[PDB]
Amino acid sequence: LSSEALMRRAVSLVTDSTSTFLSQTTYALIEAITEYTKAVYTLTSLYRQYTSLLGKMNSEEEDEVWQVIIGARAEMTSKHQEYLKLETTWMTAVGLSEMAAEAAYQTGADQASITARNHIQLVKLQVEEVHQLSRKAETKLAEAQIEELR
Amino acid sequence: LSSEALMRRAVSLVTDSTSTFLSQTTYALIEAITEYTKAVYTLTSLYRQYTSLLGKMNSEEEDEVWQVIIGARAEMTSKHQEYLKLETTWMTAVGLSEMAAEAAYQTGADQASITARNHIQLVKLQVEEVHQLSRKAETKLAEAQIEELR
Repeated sequence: LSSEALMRRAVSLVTDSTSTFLSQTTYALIEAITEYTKAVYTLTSLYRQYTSLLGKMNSEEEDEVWQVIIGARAEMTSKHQEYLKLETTWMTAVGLSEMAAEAAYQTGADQASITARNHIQLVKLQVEEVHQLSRKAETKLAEAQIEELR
Repeated sequence: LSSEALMRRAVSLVTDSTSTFLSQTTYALIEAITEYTKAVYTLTSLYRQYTSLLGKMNSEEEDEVWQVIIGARAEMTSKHQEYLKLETTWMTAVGLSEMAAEAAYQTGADQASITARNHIQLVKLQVEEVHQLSRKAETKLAEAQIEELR
C-alpha cells in the first residue's frame, strides 16, 4: 500500500524466498543430525554384537573389527568436525530466523509470533535433550576407545 | 510424553487465525477481482477510445484527447507498477507450495500433504482465474480487432 507498506511487501517477498531457503537448510540440518545419531547408534550396535559374540573370534571378524576401529578413529575426527560445522550452520539458520522474525514483527503478525515462541521453546527443549544424548554417545565412544588399552 | 496436545493447541490458534484469514481473504478476493476487472476494462476502454474515435470531433478536442492519451498512459503505467510484483509473489508462492508438498510427502503427513497439494492447486486456480478473466477480455479484444479489420 503505502511506502512503508510497500517496503513491508518487498521484505515479505524477500523473507518468503529466504524462508524457503531456511526451511530447506533446517530440514537438511535435522536430517543430518538424525543421520549423525543413527550412524553412531549403528556403530555402537555393531560393536555390542561383536562383544556379545565374544569367545569365537576369527580372522575375518577380527579384521572387520580392526577396520571398524580405524574407521571409528576417522569417524571420531569427522564427527567432531561435522558437529562444529553443524553448530555453525544452526547458528546461521538461527540468525536467518531472527531476521525473518524481525521482518514479521515489523509486519504485525501476532498469532505467528506466539506460535513461533511456543515452537522455539519446544524445539529448544528437544534439541537440548537430543544434542546432550548425542554428545554423551561420542563421549562414551571416546572413553571406551581410551580404556581399550586395559 | 507426546507433543500431540502441544500441536493441538498450536494448530487451534492457527486454525482460528486462518478462519479469520479465510473470511478476510474472501472479502479481499472480492476486492481484488473487482479491482482487476476494473483495471482490465480501463485498459480496453482506453484502447477503444484510442482506436475508434479519431477524427470525428473538432481540432480542440483532438488535442484534448491526445493529451488525455499521454497523461492516462503515464498514470496507467504508474498504477500498473503494482502488478509487476504480483507475478513475482505468485512465483514465490508456487515455489513455496511445491516445497511444502514435497516436504509433506517426505515426512509422510497425509493431511499436510493433501493440504499442500490443494494449496498449490487452489492458489494456481485463483491466480489463473483472475488472469483468465483478464485474458478472456484480451481475447475478446483480439476477436473484436480481427472482426473489425475484416
